[PDB]
Amino acid sequence: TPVWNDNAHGVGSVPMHTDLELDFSLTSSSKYTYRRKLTNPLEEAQSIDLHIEIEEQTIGVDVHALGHWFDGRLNLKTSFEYPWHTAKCHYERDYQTACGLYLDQLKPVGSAYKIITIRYSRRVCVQFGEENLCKIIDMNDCFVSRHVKVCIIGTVSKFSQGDTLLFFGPLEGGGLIFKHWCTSTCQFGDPGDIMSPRDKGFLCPEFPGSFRKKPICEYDGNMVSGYKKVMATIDSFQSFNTSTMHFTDERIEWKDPDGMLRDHINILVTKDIDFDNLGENPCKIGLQTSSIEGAWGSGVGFTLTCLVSLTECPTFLTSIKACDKAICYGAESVTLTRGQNTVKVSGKGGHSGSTFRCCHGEDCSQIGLHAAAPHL
Amino acid sequence: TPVWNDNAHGVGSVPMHTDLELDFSLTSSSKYTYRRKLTNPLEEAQSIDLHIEIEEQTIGVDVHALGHWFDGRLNLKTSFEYPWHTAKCHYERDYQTACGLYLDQLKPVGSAYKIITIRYSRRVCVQFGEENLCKIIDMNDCFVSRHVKVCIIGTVSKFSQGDTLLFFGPLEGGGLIFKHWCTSTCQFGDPGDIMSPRDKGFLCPEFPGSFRKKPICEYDGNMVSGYKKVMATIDSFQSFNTSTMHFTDERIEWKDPDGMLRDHINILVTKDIDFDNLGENPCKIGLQTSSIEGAWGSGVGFTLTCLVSLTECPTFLTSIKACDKAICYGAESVTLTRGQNTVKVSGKGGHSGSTFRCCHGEDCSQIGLHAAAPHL
Amino acid sequence: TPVWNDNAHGVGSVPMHTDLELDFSLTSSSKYTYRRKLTNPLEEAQSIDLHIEIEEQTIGVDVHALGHWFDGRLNLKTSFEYPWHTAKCHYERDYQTACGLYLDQLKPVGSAYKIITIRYSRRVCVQFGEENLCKIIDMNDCFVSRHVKVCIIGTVSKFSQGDTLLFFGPLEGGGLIFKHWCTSTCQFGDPGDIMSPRDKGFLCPEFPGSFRKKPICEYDGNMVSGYKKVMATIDSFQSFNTSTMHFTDERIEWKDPDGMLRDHINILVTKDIDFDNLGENPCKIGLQTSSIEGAWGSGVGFTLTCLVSLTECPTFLTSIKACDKAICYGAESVTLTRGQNTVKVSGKGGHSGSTFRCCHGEDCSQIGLHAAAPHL
Ligand SMILES: *[C@@H]1O[C@H](CO[C@H]2O[C@@H](C)[C@@H](O)[C@@H](O)[C@@H]2O)[C@@H](O[C@@H]2O[C@H](CO)[C@@H](O)[C@H](O)[C@H]2NC(C)=O)[C@H](O)[C@H]1NC(C)=O
Ligand SMILES: *[C@@H]1O[C@H](CO[C@H]2O[C@@H](C)[C@@H](O)[C@@H](O)[C@@H]2O)[C@@H](O[C@@H]2O[C@H](CO)[C@@H](O)[C@H](O)[C@H]2NC(C)=O)[C@H](O)[C@H]1NC(C)=O
Ligand SMILES: *[C@@H]1O[C@H](CO[C@H]2O[C@@H](C)[C@@H](O)[C@@H](O)[C@@H]2O)[C@@H](O[C@@H]2O[C@H](CO)[C@@H](O)[C@H](O)[C@H]2NC(C)=O)[C@H](O)[C@H]1NC(C)=O
Ligand SMILES: [K+]
Ligand SMILES: [K+]
Ligand SMILES: [K+]
Ligand code: NA
Repeated sequence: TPVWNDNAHGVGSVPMHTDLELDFSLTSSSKYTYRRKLTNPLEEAQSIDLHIEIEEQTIGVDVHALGHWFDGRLNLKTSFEYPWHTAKCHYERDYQTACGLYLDQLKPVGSAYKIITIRYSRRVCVQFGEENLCKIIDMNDCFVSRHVKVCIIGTVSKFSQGDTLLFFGPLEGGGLIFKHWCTSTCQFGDPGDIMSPRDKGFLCPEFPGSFRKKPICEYDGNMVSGYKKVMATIDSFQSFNTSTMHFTDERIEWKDPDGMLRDHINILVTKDIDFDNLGENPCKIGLQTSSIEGAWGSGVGFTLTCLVSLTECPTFLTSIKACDKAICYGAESVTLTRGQNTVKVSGKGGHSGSTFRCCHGEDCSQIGLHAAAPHL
Repeated sequence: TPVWNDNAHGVGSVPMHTDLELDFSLTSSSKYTYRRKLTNPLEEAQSIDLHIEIEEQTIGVDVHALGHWFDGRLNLKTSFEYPWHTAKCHYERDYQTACGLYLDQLKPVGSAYKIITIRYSRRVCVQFGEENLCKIIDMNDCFVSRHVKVCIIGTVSKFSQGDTLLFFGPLEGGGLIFKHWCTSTCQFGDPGDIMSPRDKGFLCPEFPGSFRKKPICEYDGNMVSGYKKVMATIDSFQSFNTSTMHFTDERIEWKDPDGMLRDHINILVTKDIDFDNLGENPCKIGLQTSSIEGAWGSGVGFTLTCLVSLTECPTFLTSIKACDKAICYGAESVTLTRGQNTVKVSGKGGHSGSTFRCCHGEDCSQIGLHAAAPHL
Repeated sequence: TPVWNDNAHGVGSVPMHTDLELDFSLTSSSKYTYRRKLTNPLEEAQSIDLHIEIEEQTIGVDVHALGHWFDGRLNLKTSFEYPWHTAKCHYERDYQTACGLYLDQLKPVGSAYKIITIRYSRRVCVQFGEENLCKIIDMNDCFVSRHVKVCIIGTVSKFSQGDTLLFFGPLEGGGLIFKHWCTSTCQFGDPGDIMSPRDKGFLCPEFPGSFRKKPICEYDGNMVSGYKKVMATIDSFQSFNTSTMHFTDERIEWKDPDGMLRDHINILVTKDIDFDNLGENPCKIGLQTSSIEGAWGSGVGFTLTCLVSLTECPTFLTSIKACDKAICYGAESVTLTRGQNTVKVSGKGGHSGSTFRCCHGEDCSQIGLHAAAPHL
């Protein structure tokens, strides 16, 4: 007969038995503080200190680092080993008189990152009497305690999965969003045309045009680099700004200082009688990894297989997560049955050093597994 | 003086005269159950069974089926009727010595679908005493009854109108999202380059390169198929997973098992005094279709013209919908006047067998009209 | 010790001391009216007229006007000054016999606009007794008064920054959304291929193909205009409809009549004891501009530097905005310190005549500054 479920983050309340509601739209890039002494209706000399601190909205973006975009010049040469053979990016036609194209005057202009996942959050700290609790609350999730609920509801449409972020300088400060960075076909002149994915090695663009032998060679395709073409119409692209940036491997976090954006905050307080925590349950979970497949740094992602032991309940509807170092990369909602369970969790993100663990709530397995590299 | 309006789905309440509030963030891919006996404040022996069941979030996507994407090999031949003339996809230059390109070793690799409309919903069932009511509630809509309101608020940014969904296998399980599938220009090498829209008939890609007569012909454009180019950088594309998929003509429904996504649920209950239903009204509507124009399976859509009779009110602000088989494809907000009204409803989606009806609430006209086919 | 903050738009309430809550999902394209006489619990003969009017959702889009898209025919000519030299858009090869391509039969087919910023709002008017106040409330913001709070929460995903809107006719009524309008590379056949940014002057597309001398010239690249290619697959593109359109320089406002879209409205009323306004503060701000850099009509945007004087508080967490004529284009959240402050505000949008002012709340500096033109 029981059907325990902890996927509901929130409370049941009797509106007569609640003491304070705060409900407001908050600038995303602003913190908020509330301090009050809760006092009994003139009846008694017993007061409770309430102290709420909501931190500025943070964005966390799981990315694949694409390396550096380059500017360069396309050079045409006529011969009759090509004189230009040491150039990494080249194109040739033999007449049997050799025509060649090669890229030179290469210069890195920026660092590019492919967006895999976008998540917004606020750190929320609540002191109620001698209780003090801080939690990072995802947008569209809730902080739940015995006497205080804090829910954050919002929407942002600035970034999308698949977008490519370009940072030109030591770009704290800001960057550009590209919605059409070249992937499966890179032609000279495209955004993303000339890349170096790591220290060495260029991924060269295609040169779709034709040679002509005139004996002076000509090439009739585009001769302008993607960097120059983008700069020539730079106002066509969307900038964004950043503050207190934190790059880690395959992840970027920052606070967006765009003060036109807002989210909704609801705070409900009950002074005497505790809230009914809708996720309360007696079920106990043990976790370990079994296997993994797929890749980090990949829009396709990975799948972590977990062995999950349920005791103290016949069944338990919950979520098993793939996490490492308190960042979670995936979750699977599942009705567990008493005893052993096998649960597959699909995730995306992470880096070569990530060990993806099976987690429930704030509890994780003792070890995690490494996923494979992308773009092999 | 009256200005009746049923476009508000919700209730007016006196917060002193409400008995229970449930407010929580729910994993999108999870159901939720609440069961309680509502009992009078120790005053009386009269209790009310409350039973709420909220089903997992479902996505419904109106699509245009694009048929199958193919892999193939581009073959070059020299002649001096072309030997390769039976190939459906070809390109030739005459020297007067004929150079030809043709596609062969064709193989379907997946089924593609263009997104026209995305909508999320949850089925919500409420029993209050001997009252039992179930309704499919769209995200950002509300379940309204005399004693219980259930509102769902949320946002998802995974899919967008215009995206193309590719299913490789018998793909329940999952697929890929393409944001740049070729439409007005398909060149060999693009995602979507080689399509068969129906059983027979290829839509061939362009071959933008040039022939050279060397006498051996050469072609200096791209020789790698779109499938191979995409597979070579597959980690650049976004996967999604599915569960309990339901394909119908020009529509796909499933439950997304991504447990990182959440939505917000608010449940308000009044035990004694009924809620004020904000859409309550005495107005009565009769409906029939008059005409239609435009297309099913189309991002441009159709327009259904309805003849709508209003009685028992001088005016009535409401919505007239275009629906068939309990799926709605469009709605027009309108202030009707007593007597006959002509209302145009813009819609998108549906298939060749759809008969789009004029509807108000859960009431529809006796017949609907067929829209025209797209891509003629 | 004080930490004043007006970035919270909302109220603190005691749920026992609140008299009425309205909570509902409203058709976006519908207005809503509520009228009630608030009367004391049978105790007294003193009533309060409440009158709330919520107007239909409006979209406001800051854009860059791109001018007109054209259809045309690509003509091939052989010579042996080119006979076709007066054509603005042309391409030639000399054999030393001259081959030329030129565009002719040009006709404007529509007006194009690049989306820079999208914002939705509703005008909300509240009369409570002899108090009457109207305000334009942004989606995800709140109307706050002593006795009434109105919050709007919603999400829409129809338009995105970077999209290009095309209006074919005198297009009130509607238009098309393009997600891939050509920017840094325009080739003949692309959406956006042939543009005239202003009265005169074409921005000509590239012709990526090759000439051949056969002596009759041939050109082996695409010969079909972007307009014809898009029309041939028009159902692949997304239409939208409009009502009561208002074009101004670099801005379009309208009401979207799509009645499938909804947003959430919450109205809270307290009859006796005032709400605690969470943004209440004694701080006083003076403002003037100092300098500006960057551009109007640009996805990259501008930065307005403001000199902001704070008195009556040691510190004040607030937002400084860049606005003109009651439209705001940017905001910066900032903790001001007593005395003079320098605050940089990043913004986007506006036009050549805009004078961007430093603003706080509904108060603005006496003059604003002009930003520079885009696309120089
Ligand atoms: C969720 O989706 C993953 C992803 O794999 C799928 O990706 C789609 C884009 C499409 O290409 C489809 O053909 C492909 O299977 C599924 O994982 C995959 O499962 C297959 C079959 O067991 C394995 O051969 C793959 O190695 C495996 N890949 C990864 C990265 O795990 C997964 O089955 C599916 N369901 C769940 C519950 O995660
Ligand atoms: C809502 O928009 C439709 C769509 O038609 C418009 O589509 C735009 C993309 C653009 O191309 C514009 O030029 C075009 O009119 C409107 O319906 C169309 O109306 C015209 C004029 O009466 C008819 O000739 C078309 O056949 C008709 N098409 C369809 C599919 O109905 C419609 O008028 C507009 N308004 C409403 C209230 O629906
Ligand atoms: C917010 O971003 C703007 C935009 O400028 C940046 O745009 C990025 C897309 C990228 O190209 C980056 O290299 C570039 O700086 C910043 O304004 C710029 O600041 C620099 C340095 O002072 C000036 O040289 C520019 O003229 C200036 N441009 C504009 C339009 O103002 C700005 O510093 C940054 N921070 C804030 C708080 O606005
Ligand atoms: K080539
Ligand atoms: K060609
Ligand atoms: K060319
Ligand atoms: Na060529």
